[PDB]
Amino acid sequence: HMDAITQVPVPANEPVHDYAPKSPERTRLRTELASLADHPIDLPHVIGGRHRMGDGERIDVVQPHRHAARLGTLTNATHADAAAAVEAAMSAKSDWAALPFDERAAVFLRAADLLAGPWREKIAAATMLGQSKSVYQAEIDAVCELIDFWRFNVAFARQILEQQPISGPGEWNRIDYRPLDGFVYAITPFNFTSIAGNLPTAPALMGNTVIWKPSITQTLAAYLTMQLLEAAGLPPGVINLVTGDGFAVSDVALADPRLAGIHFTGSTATFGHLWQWVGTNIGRYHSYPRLVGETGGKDFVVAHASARPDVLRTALIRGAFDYQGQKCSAVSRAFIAHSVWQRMGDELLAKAAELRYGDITDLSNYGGALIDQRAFVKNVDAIERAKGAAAVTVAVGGEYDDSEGYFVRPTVLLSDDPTYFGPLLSVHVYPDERYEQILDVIDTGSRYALTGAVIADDRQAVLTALDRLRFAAGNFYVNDKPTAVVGRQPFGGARGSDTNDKAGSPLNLLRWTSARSIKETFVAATDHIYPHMAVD
Amino acid sequence: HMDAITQVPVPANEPVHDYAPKSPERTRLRTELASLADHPIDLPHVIGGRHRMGDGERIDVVQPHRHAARLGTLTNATHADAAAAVEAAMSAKSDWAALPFDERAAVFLRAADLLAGPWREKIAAATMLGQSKSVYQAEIDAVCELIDFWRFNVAFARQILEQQPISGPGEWNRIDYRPLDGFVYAITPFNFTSIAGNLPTAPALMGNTVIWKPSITQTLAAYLTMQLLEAAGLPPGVINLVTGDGFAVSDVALADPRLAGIHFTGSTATFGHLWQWVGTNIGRYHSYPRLVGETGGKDFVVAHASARPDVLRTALIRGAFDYQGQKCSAVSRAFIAHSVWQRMGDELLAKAAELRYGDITDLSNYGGALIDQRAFVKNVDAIERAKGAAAVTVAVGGEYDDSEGYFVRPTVLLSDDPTYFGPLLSVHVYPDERYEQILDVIDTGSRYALTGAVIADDRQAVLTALDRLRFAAGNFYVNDKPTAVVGRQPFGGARGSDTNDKAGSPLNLLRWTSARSIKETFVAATDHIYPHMAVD
Repeated sequence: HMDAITQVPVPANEPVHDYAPKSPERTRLRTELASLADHPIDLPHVIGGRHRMGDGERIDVVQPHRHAARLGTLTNATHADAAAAVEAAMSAKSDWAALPFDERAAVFLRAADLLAGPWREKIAAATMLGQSKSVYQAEIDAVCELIDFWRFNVAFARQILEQQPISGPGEWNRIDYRPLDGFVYAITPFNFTSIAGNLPTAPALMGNTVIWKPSITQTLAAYLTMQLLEAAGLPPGVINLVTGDGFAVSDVALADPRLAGIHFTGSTATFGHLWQWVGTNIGRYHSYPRLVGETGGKDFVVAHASARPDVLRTALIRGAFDYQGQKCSAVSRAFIAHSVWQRMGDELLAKAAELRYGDITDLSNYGGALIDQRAFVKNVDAIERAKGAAAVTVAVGGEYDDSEGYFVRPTVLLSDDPTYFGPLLSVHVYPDERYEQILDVIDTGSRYALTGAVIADDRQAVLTALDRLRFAAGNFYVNDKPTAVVGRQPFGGARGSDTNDKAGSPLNLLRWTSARSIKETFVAATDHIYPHMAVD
Repeated sequence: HMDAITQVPVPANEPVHDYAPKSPERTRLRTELASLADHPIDLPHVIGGRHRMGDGERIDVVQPHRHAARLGTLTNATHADAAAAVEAAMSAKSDWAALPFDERAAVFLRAADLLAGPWREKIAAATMLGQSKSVYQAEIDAVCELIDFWRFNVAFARQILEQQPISGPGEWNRIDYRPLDGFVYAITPFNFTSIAGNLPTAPALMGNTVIWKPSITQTLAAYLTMQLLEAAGLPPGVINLVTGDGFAVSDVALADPRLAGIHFTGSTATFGHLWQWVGTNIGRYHSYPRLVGETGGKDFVVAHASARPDVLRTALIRGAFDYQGQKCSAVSRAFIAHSVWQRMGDELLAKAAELRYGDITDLSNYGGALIDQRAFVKNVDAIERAKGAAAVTVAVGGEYDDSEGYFVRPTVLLSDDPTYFGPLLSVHVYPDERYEQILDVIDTGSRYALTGAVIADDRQAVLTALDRLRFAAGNFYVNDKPTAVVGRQPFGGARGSDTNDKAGSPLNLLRWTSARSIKETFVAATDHIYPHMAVD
């Protein structure tokens, strides 16, 4: 019980550890890698706080960079598993929604500190092993970004709660940010353990309960994230983790009239299917279900003649080849001025040829393998089309081999013509004086453009890019790679999309509330007659 | 050209004039009433700044309280009219979007001052004549609320523009609030000239262009609102007014791939149809169309035994019978403690019997007539069912006559059982000690509950209501009628709805933007190798 107007702690971005050779975090990390790799586990559903395998098909979760080494085994959620998860959520709702905001918020603040200290290398290592991330890719995602989501969302939520109306003479107006009426269904992708953890927790923070269907290949880190939340004090049933491919989960969840929302990040196909199904079942729902999320895109970089060669080269390598090109937004297409290409083209090809992809438990590797067979098969396909296509030459890489892991080499293609996820970069070399025409082409070809960059020291060039490409991409970068930290690079989304409300601003959290106005009038009228009515 | 970080003027609610007998605004108002009533006009489409009648069916717009007296005549928009309106919008876009925010904002600030002074009684009178509003109902809507929308939206927009991200060391992050990519389609209802004007102008403010299809019976005030905006400097084609029933407009607009959004306020049926059509055509649109709006609901009032009788009586009269029960949210259902009913029941019935509905050019009348024949017919129907129903008694009123105007008398019904737009109030008298059970019943019967009130001096009672009915209604009032001024009673919406983004907060304006992040890095990496990669 309390008489207070409280403040939350002030958030700041969690520092990124380097895991350099003499560093203690590197030691701790090795212990965790071994411990997860040597001791594979069951990966169960977590329903109403009960950890339980179910009766559906058993599916192994392995190291993509070494697919014979198993990490755990999960069961594909059945209809009964899903139903139980929905009921556990509905059943925890009332006690969770009744906790004051500060107590709900403490759960996520505590989770963030646990992740920052004692659980840090455990969660990073699980992300490395199951998703094939280098320790760098893991630290910025499973650690820092997830910590920042939790600490910043607590702060964004608190800021929201104090957005209050004007009170005129004689009255008091107030706004109450209620949670939604039923359960929220969260569906998370493979490539980010931060997103996976944020999607179900952001709505939880606001007083909602959740079913969470993580991606199969991310399930080791998802399960450890669940345990972490439990250790932070998350009450049983507020978030309920169902494993597998999600088909039997959606069957149940999209048919329940209590579905209040879906929080999704993944492919546009999957999003479209969800969107259709909800539309088809719209008559059954107590509330209009809120569909909130994010899909992919591919990214361009334009280099002007005034671009720095070393900056461009680096931006292209990291941008195309960090996490094997599997970030929600990897550089696929680069457009480089001819004279910049003369200065850095060979070095780019040379460094890509030397770039080491392998087992990420060897920390000298730049990166790992693709996530699974499907991904491998899509990349082989794309490389063989590129070999067959007249419009395109394989300048470096193009090799692949799935016998140890799902490995595809960093590949650079030269295309003459300026018109999936994987380590493929297409480069088009354009004559210096055609800068602006290249900006038009990009603009004209920009349907699923998520991010863009310009590399240019020249201020006029930068401004022309910012201008002409204003509507060609939702996030635009200058003299760096186009690939986003909480609090710093919010919003975006692909061209034509309705995604200002995605993870990373207060707008996302509002989607998990239904605000009401409350007006008290102190001395209201006691005669209904109005002044204009008097005679005469 | 400018070097400045500017501020907008600070908004405050426009004061409501009383039009009392000696007042100069009353004189001015009479001049305007005569001038509009004596000189009926053509009511044309306004497309690309050209005022033009079209070739569709001619439809008279009359005084509902005196339907033989015509006010103007419009033409039902054809497909060609609609197409021309779309093209005029697309064609004005580029110059409007390129105006700096302050210049776009000046248009609406200027409009607001014109409305507040020289155009004031002209727009109020047009709202009185065509929509059958008393001068009070007109002043709070066509004048004050519309002025407040414009001045507060300019201020909300400015607040939005300064929501900016954190910049870490070595970088500069910024957010750009872009307009949307195609045109916005605004569709406005009969009962508020403020809403009618706000729906197309709010997105305009953010840099968008618009087609506006006002309701037939509101078209006189809509057309004068268009002229007002022209006088304030709104460039031709930024908003394009098409008259009629909207069918041929929707045919064209929902089939155009450039449709970026719909801004709607009206019935749920109409909303549902729009929503289906857009869903059906979703594959044709360049952008995902944003559907933003508001629908109706009906309102409850609960009186606790501790309620003030004079306050309750007044709240019920005004709440049920202001604007003939045709506000988006009129009181329909009241639940009154038995001992409060003993003290004020007869007076309520007596005052409702004496309440004067008539020609609103007679300023002694409380109110006017229903809006049109359909409305009249729905109310006759509802009164005849109430006569036929066992569950319900007509205690006062129930009379109707459409021979001069569409007049229905204030009607109070007593229902024994606690389970359209018009002047009908249903009253259920419950025993004092069953307060909380009545709160459950209300909660249980609350699908399309838009607002609620409690009348109670007792603080425990008030708090119990706020609690138990937390999720039963989106706007809740204490010791007043449940019927909202800009800046003071935002948000709300009906139960289960997704309408935090409705007119009256900054959230609405964000819906008419697509924010992008822009990051400049000053000294980006020139080596792609990461620290963890060093040996050993």
